[PDB]
Amino acid sequence: ALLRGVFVVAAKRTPFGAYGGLLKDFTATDLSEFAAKAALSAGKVSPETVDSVIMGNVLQSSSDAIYLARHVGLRVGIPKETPALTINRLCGSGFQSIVNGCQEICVKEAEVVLCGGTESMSQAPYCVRNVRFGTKLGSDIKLEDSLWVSLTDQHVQLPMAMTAENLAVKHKISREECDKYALQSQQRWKAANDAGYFNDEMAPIEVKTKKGKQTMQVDEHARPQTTLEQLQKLPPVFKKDGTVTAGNASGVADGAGAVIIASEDAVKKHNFTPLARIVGYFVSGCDPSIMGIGPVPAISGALKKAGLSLKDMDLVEVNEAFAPQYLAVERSLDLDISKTNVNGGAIALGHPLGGSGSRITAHLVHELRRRGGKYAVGSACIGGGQGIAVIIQST
Amino acid sequence: MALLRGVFVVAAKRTPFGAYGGLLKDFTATDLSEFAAKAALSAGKVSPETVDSVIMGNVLQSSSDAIYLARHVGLRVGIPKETPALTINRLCGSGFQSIVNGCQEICVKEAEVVLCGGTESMSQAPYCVRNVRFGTKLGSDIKLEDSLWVSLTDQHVQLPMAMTAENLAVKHKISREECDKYALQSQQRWKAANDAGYFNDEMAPIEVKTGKQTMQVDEHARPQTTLEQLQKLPPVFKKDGTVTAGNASGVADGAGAVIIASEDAVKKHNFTPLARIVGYFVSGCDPSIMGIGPVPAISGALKKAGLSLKDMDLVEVNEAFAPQYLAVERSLDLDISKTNVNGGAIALGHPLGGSGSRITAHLVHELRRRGGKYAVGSACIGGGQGIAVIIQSTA
Repeated sequence: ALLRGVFVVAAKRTPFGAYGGLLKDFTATDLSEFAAKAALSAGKVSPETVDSVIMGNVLQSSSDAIYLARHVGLRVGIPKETPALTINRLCGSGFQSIVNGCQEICVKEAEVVLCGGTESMSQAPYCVRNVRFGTKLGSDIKLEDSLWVSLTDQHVQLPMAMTAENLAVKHKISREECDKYALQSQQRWKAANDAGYFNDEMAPIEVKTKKGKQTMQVDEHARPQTTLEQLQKLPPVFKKDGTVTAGNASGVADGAGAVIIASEDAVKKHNFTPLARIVGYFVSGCDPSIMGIGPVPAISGALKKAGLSLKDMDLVEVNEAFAPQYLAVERSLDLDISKTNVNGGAIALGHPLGGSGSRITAHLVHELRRRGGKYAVGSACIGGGQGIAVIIQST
Repeated sequence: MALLRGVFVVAAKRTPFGAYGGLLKDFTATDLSEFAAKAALSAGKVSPETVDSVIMGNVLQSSSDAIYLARHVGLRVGIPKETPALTINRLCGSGFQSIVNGCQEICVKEAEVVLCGGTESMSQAPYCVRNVRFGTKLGSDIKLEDSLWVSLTDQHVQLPMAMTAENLAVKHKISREECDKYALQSQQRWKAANDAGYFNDEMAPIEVKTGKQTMQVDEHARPQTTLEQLQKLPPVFKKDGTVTAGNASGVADGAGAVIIASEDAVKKHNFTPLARIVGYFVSGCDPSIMGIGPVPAISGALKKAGLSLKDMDLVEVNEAFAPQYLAVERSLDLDISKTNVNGGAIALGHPLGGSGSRITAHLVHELRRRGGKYAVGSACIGGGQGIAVIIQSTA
């Protein structure tokens, strides 16, 4: 039960770029700026009204990274007196920014919070470690790929994909079932995109092509000519006879979102248009070896706190990190597929780590309204063994 | 604006601070945070099973496991896997900010007991190779970019941190001589306090290699410093400037851990409280003079707590640069006999994420040693912010 009412007054997200694709030259700061500017504009929220900036970002991937939230705030015209915070709850960061914004409003340290999520995975650097203070002749120094090493949880020494294979084994999910889920995500993404279901949320970006400047407004990672036959032919990537392939895992990607939230007092004072109310949220830890299950206790705990049941949810979103991971969650919670990831997910449009939770939230806000539904919950598993969920109510 | 629930410090520890390339260089920021957290758990007789949330400040990701930091710390020190873990970045203020986030969580009843730390390994800051994933142009000038060095410039205003301090020196008419005398005083105060045992209760000693020895003294300090030696140093960034290597804080390695608890938790678990958190405040300011952050931060925090500067028995203003500190002292008319009484970052260094945790932990213990009632700790924040936290000693 939130101590004060907290309302979403704007929600936008960039198109998601493929790894090395159309957005590769924009930093995570840049992408976040683009989403935030679009949100301010779409909500007719004056920057002057923003009291706090909170950005989710996981992997620092530019020379200006440590300043990310502050630079976004300043670039979009929010006053210099407004403070700025960057947070990291890995894959859940896009949802977490909103959770921190809710807390600030609820203890009356803010009235209006810009809560975003962003990631540029294309920009993840190579790191040279241990050479500041001399080297030993004959040592084995790496140009370490900061992205690749970050996709292994060194506490349990598992790649994220292997934590998904664990769930495939535990929940009896076959390779065939994973590929069918992947196909459905592609189909759903395609249907939704072509129907306009991403129009209200989309923050188009001007990009360079060999054809000159163009407006990017469609997700680049999506593969709308996918067939089950093609997916069946892909080899498992991490495990012999495993379930996880390049076709049924989420892609590495670039992207951002921005959700602006406000107290009731602020909505009235500034004549904002509330689009949803934040009803509840929950963060839980879980076993790092099966981190993909995070959404199970996170959704359950959030529902419990809000006094709601899964049957009350018109929409559920569970971030598609890996098909077998998602399917495990579907089976554990007995989710109704007709109301879950209805417009595709990260298998189709990618998983920019910090950005996915902002996109999911922004999508739920607009899609819940489009359907005339009452409640939705968005969630993500989190590398290292956490989960997060946020429940919204249409206004 | 009182905290919605009482929040009490039940443990506060911090590691010795290591010099750049010094005694702690092989320990990751995760390692240092683990050490401080383990020392705090022990000092407060807090069972790891009682901790509901782990929040760690860390600024510059400097190890291959960095994105998982808070989660790994929590798991390594025995906190249950169900307890969630967040890493936050408000640059130089991060060590104070972790505590502020913990207060918020307790106040909205999402936690009862929070482990709130701050950590940095600046020795491990990598060199980054950028823009080589997707091909290079023959004749491009690829750098092994020093991630630390580039992070010490705010690219929004294109100023090294030291140049923002020169701006304050010009604005407030602070001479080079006055900066060097402030620096000498910090070295003298550090030395007197260390030898008197005033860092004993806070210190979380670490076993290091030399054979094995116990490190329990700050390594950056230069206790034979003289005004003449300082007078000979050249200004580093500005012709005839005030900032030198001798009167700026040093790059360093270190961490701290503060455990906070609700009143209910203190009573339920029979904790003995060391201080109560009375208030805090975060403010933005002009990035070109970011060092002035503590002025609105302290003023705002005092306002919210219903206190005045005269009520403070101790004030801490992180010593990022002597002229930056002196600009704060002048703007608020601080009493030097109650401000940075036991030295600061000029003497013992500024591990970005760790300084705010050390300051807090130092105030908790030093306030009790003096028999005082209130103290406020603060830091300027690169990019143009300030943070302050006020404590009250508790019987």
